Formats: sequence, structure tokens, C-alpha cells
Amino acid sequence: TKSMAKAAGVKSVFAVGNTVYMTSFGRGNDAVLEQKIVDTSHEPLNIDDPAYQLNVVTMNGYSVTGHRGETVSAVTDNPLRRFNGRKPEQSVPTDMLCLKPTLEKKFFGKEFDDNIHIQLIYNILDIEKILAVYSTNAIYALNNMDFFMKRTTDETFDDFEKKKESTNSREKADFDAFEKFIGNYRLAYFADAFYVNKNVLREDKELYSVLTLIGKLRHWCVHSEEGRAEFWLYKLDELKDDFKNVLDVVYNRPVEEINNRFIENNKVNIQILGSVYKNTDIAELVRSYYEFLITKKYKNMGFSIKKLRESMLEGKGYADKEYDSVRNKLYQMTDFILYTGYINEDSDRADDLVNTLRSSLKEDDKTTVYCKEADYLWKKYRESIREVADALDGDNIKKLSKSNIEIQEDKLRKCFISYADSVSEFTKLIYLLTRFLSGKEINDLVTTLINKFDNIRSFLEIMDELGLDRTFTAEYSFFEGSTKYLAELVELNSFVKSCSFDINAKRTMYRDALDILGIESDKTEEDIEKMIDNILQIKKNNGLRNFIASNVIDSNRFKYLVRYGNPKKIRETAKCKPAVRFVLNEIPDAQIERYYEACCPCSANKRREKLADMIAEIKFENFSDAGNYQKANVTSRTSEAEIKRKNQAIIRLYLTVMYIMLKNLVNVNARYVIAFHCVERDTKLYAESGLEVGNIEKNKTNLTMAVMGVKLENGIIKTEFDKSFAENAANRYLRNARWYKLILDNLKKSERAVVNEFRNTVCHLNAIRNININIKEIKEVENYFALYHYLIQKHLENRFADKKVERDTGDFISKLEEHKTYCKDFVKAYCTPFGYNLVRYKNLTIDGLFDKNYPGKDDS
RNA sequence: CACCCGUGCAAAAAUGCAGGGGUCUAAAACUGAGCGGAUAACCUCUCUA
Ligand SMILES: [Mg+2]
Repeated sequence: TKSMAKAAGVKSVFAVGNTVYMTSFGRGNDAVLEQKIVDTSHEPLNIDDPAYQLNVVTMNGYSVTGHRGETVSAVTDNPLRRFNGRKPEQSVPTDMLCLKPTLEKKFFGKEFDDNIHIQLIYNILDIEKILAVYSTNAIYALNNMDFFMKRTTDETFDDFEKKKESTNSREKADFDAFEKFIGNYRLAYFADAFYVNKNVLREDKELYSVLTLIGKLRHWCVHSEEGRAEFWLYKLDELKDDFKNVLDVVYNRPVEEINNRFIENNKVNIQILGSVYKNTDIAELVRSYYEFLITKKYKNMGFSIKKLRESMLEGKGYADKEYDSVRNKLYQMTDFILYTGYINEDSDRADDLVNTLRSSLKEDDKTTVYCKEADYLWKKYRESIREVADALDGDNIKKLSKSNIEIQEDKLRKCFISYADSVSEFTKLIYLLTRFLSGKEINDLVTTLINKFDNIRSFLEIMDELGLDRTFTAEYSFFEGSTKYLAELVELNSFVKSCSFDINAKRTMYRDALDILGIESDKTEEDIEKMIDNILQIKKNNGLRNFIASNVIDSNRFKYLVRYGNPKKIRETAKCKPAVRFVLNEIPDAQIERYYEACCPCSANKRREKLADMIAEIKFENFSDAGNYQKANVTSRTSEAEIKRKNQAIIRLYLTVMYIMLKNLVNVNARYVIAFHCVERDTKLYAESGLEVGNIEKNKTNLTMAVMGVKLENGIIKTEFDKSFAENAANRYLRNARWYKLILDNLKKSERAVVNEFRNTVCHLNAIRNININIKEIKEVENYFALYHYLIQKHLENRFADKKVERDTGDFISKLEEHKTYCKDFVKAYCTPFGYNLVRYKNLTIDGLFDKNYPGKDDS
């Protein structure tokens, strides 16, 4: 199922001039040159330890059998022939967009007769795509509740503050929007970015500088810019002092929190590991534990230590409920034992495991490999793991916490994560960006960024080894330090999720908490304020207060939900039975019994139905008696504790279902803001390439129309379909007649205003900002893609209900009500702006082909 | 179960086979990671808000 060429070890098959360079897998993603192929002749590079031998070379195929791992044989294609054969006959291929010459001429200073620089440039574009997703998400988080979309680094707070007495309404209203935002309590959910210990809100200067660095990032990543500001993400060393200082202060605090007293906070794990590693010096063990836990070196070593631990401790008896309070320490130190074993004594085994994982053809093969390695690790570490578990008793952890250890930090401090004065402004800004995401988004951003920078570094080293012109342009010299940025980003990914600067739950936080949970309609605003006074006690009982704080405010599900949704809006969206039920049967049985075992005191369909009924009929007053049972201990068998765990299961289920809905909707919108970022970027790229595209702000389909060669005559596309326009397209995607005809037909069925509104509700995330009203009447939710496009099309209907709509748009909106679901034709109608990129158009207009995790059938 | 590309055969211009694709998607292999519905320098629960 997986690629045999990768299993055989073929990292890449490049193409420079008439020669073809085959590269192999090094340490991780490092690429080492293996063979150079010049017209059916192969010259073996990397003679000692070759990853693969190539037993026969043809002009149209390189047969390669694998040395490393299982001896698998593969056939690989000649890149010079990538667009030749059955059509001069050997030329370096162009990218699908046919933008490769312009990308080379823009990132570097000249066209390149090879097939490596474009490979690097597409990874840079992937970087910008991910940042376009996540700066947009951060701005939507700040706007959830025309100002954040015009924030420029060029003006500091000392110049933005002069807009208090601005004689002009635009500047005065911008400053008033800034004040109305900082005065918002919602900044308390952005506490890492906006709250400092003195917890107080950061001063207005830092408050504004965070917003400027975030909004300018969004503007850069979505709007292709002109002038010096086009390279703003890469010329960040020119940031003003205020922005540098705010980047520093936001980045330093997790670093300072973790490495100020690493011995003290990690004393329990350090001591119990010193018990296992008696022969090891305590300073060495402390440095290794920093490397493992803070720096996360156990994840960079080319195999899943987490998978090995899970397969080793599968059924040995540590799945019992007793260790749940211990399980974090137990898993951490099992991973540490495995790690230290792999650097110290099982380095050969780690290499022999990475090789067989790379050479494996199936996930079943990877599973068997991990299982066998975990069997060996268990048989090696039965007593080590038993010692770890025994020395994690509650009394034992208490005594370990009270003990005094004066461990030498000289060897530890050589591994301390660099402070903000050493890391770069780009990675500091990336951390500041990460301050406005959930944890899953945290990973999807920072791990993808380290992947892309690692790819760029590997390409740069390959081109240096081949002697190719590696020099980026003076404006893109940022990527000449790609190795340094990769190191910084991996270091940041190590500790980005490790620190949470959570604040004491404010009164407005508690207001959001019950609003997201549900209140009876008849209760007035003063009544809700009186219930807040009851929670906060204006003898004393903070039981319900603490229950609401722990279960709702401190739940990252609710944290996410107030990051990207008004609590009242989320509560309203909790009332759509089809959409909540859809998440209900997406959560598996294993994760449904977790809630039902507490919400019960028989069939899974009935269980999910009643769970969804509870999500629909949930309110504060069902939990208003939490002052009685919150003081109980969930682990006990008292009825107060049982009811406490029941309410915890209900609240967690509701918040998690809403979290899943909102996260999936935001992810689907993230794919479309990728699409529109690509539209806007490729517009400028094609304009540089001499394509006649024109202004795309006015009409977002200008790019696809320019690529297809069609032009609207009197507002409608009057050019018909013929093979000539298909074959003379501006890119490889639309060289085919069938999908050219389909995209032309769907272009004729769209309109400028609807497409512009779709772009606006995608970038500004208004479809989610108004999720409650955009989800009112939905019949079923076959997938999150369907729900997102129903929200989008309902948003389009609401704005275009009292305006002139073309016949096709009217038919789409009528089909919206004829059966209450999104229009599978409207999606491809307003998705035409990125129809030029046929793969993206197909993915974003066809369900099943949208997401990788739930693949479905193509609708042709 | 997308798109494209190479090759072999049938084709009279596209279908079976076998593959490849970092240079096709959110999308190369190991990882990291997402899907995903607890993970986190900090035992847990209570406490503190
Ligand atoms: Mg790519």
C-alpha cells in the first residue's frame, strides 16, 4: 500500500540538467546523495553504506532494491521524462501550476534548470499556507467577542495612541475598537499573550503590540503584499523595539517557568529515576531528563517511543484504575527509560528499528515491528517498570516532594532552552501565534513548520553538496538560516504545550461558563447576575464555584469553545439534534462508555441518543447543587461523589461534543482559507509569469478565468467549450478537457458577489462566528464538510436574501430549502476561484475527497 | 478511495496492469502531527479563582 521506493530507501529522485540524482534517507530527514544517473549510466555515490543498489537503469525507470531494513525492490521514474513519452524528450519538469520558473526567479534570482529548488519553494509555500490558516484563526479568536485586518508593524503604540484625539473618524474608531477590545474580558482566555504576573493584563503597549504582530501576520499570510512589506515575515529582524520586546516577554515566561527551578519541580521524577539509574551520575541523569522531558528528544529519534511504551505496557496490569493519578509519571519515566536505553546501549537497536520501519510496506508491518521491539523492551524492563510503579505511591510521591536534593546544575544548565534573546524573532512570533490556538492546532502548526523547515534544510544541504546555486535573494535571506530556524522551532515545539498561564477564573469567566452550559429563557440579566453572586458568594461554600471552575472554565474543550465561539452561540448550537448526534456517533464506543458509565445511574444507539438528549437538555440549574458534592472525592464510593462524577461526565461530554463540532468546522474553514491564500498568492505569481489575470479583490474567479483563458463578456462567461482552450491553459491542471469543461460550467454558474462573500466569510470566519443562526434548520449532517458548507450557504442566503441573485444562485438557495442540506453544486460554484488548482478544487468541492481521515467516493 | 506523471498491453484514443510523485491536496518515507472524542515542566481528589 505504501511506496516501495521509499521503503527501498529512495529519499528523492532529483533532476539537474541532463543528470538525475537519487538521494537516500539519512538521520531522520537528512538526505544524502546516493546515485547520479546520466542517460542509462549510474555513478555510485555514497559507496560505503549505500541505502540501496540500483541493479538496472533504463531511460524510463530505475530499478532499486533496498539494503537497509527488509530487502525490498522498487522501480522509480526518471524525472527528465516526467512530462515526456507518448507525447523535448528529457527536460527538467515544471510544477503543476507552471509557476516553477517564476517561483525560482522570485525566491532566488534566476531560473534553474533543475528539480530541487522548486521542491524547496513548495515547502516555503506550505509554511505560508499553515501560517495563513493560523494567523486567520488567531485573528478570529481575537474578534470572536476592520481593526485587526489593518494592523501594521510600521506604527508602534506611541503612534497608535495619538489616535485618541484624532480629528478623523477612521483613526478615532480604530483606536476605540482597540480600547473596546482590550477592555473586553475575553483577553483573559489569551492569558499567555496578554496576562503577566505583577496576574494583571499587560500594559496597553504590549496589548497593542501582540495584536499588531498577529494582524500583520494575517495580512501578510492572506493578502499578497507589495513593496517592502511583502517580505515582512522574513525581515522580522527589522521589527520595532516594542514588537521585539513583546515577543521576548511572551516567549521567555514559559522558558523561565520551566528552567528556573527544573530540579525542584521535577524532583519526584528525578529522584525515582535516580533510584533506577543508581550508577548514573545525578547531574547526568538530570541533564538527560531535561533533554527528554523539556526538549523532547525522545520524539526526534526516528521512532515512536510512545508507541513502544503502549505496546510494552499493554496488558501487563498497569491499565488498572489505581495508577490513573500515577499514569502520567509512569508513562513519562517508562519513555525516559526507553530513551536512555536507546542512546546508551541500544543505539544499534534504534538504528535497526528505524531502518525496518522505513523499509516496512504496511502499517501492519510497522505494528509488528513495534510489538517485537516492545516485547524486547518489556523483557529488559520488567523490574525497572515495577520499580517505577512501586516508587510512585501517593505517600511515596509526597515524601519525594518533601526531600532535599542539591543536584549540580552545571551539567543541566548546558541544556537549558534558550531564552528570548537567543531565539529568532520569527520563532518568537510563531510562539505568540501559538498563544491563540488549541493544543491540536498547536501541534498541526508547529510540527508542520518544523517539518517544512527540515525539508528546506535538507534541500539546501543537497544543493550545497551538488554545488547548485543555493543563494536565496537578498529579500529571502531568511531561509539561508533554515537549519537554525529548524532548531529553534523544534525547541519551541518541545515546550509549547508544556506551560499554561491560566488565571483565577474571573466573574465574567463564570458568566461565560453558565452561558455555555444553559440557562432557562425566563431568567433576566439581573437574575443571571444574582446566580453569579450565589456562585461567587457575592460561613461560606465555594463548592459550586469550584465545580464550575474546574469542570467548565478549566476544561480545554470549553477553553477552545470560548476561544472560537460566543458561549451563548455555542449553547444555541448545542440544540441542533442532528448536528450534535453526528458527533455522538463519531465518538467511538470506547469513548462513549467513559461518559455513560457515570451518566447511567442498553444498545449503543440508545446510549448515544440519550447522551445527545442530555446535551440538548443541559443547563446550569441541573448542576446548581454542586456546592454539596464538589467537596467529595471522585474516586470514592459515596453517593455525593457518584453524582459529582455523573455531572462531570455530562459537562465533559457536552463541552467535548461542542469542541469537536467547532474544531472540525474551524479546520474545514482552515482548508478554505488555505485555498483563498493560494488564490491570492498564485494571482501575483501568475501576474509575474505574464498571465493576464487582473484585479482579484473585485472578483476572486479572475485567476481561474485567466488560467482557462476565458473572460467575462457582459458579466457572464460567453466563451463556450472546445479542446483548444483546454490545451492552451496557463497551467498543467487545466490542460485536460473534462475538468476544464466542468470548471467552466461551474464558473458560469457562480457570481462575483457570492464568491466575494464566500471569501469574506471564510477568511473572517463569519460562518463560525454566527454558527447558531447558520445551523438553525438542518436535516442531517453526513459529514463535517457538509455541516460547514451548510453554514456557508446559509450565511450566503442570509446576506443575499434581500438582494438580486443570479438564476443559478437562486436555484442553489432554493435547493437549500427543498431538502435542508448544503448544495453540492453551490460548493463548486463558489469554490471556482481555486478551480485552477484542479486537485484543490476537487478536494474542496467533493465530499469524501475533502478529508484524508474519512475518504469517500468521487462524484465525477 | 482524488489528481498528475512513467512504463507494458488492449487502444485508433482511451481502459485494464504495474508503479512513481517533497517538485499534486491539509498530504513523500521514519518521526513529530492530525483524525481523536485529555494531555501537561507540576501525583491525584479536595483547597485556592
Ligand atoms: Mg506539497
